[PDB]
Amino acid sequence: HIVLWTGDQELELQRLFEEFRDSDDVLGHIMKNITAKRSRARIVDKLLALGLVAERRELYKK
Repeated sequence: HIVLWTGDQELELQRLFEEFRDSDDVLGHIMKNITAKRSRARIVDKLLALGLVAERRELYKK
């Protein structure tokens, strides 16, 4: 794996998150669509660090 994000990798993460956030497996759809190898837990932490979600439970809303 890698653990840092280039500017373009961050923008890609955001586009995929925006698309898949209402699915039942947002992280799975993100991971299927990025080329870099990354762990699920690190991607979750990056979504939090960017403020795309404010806390973990927002990744799976009712």
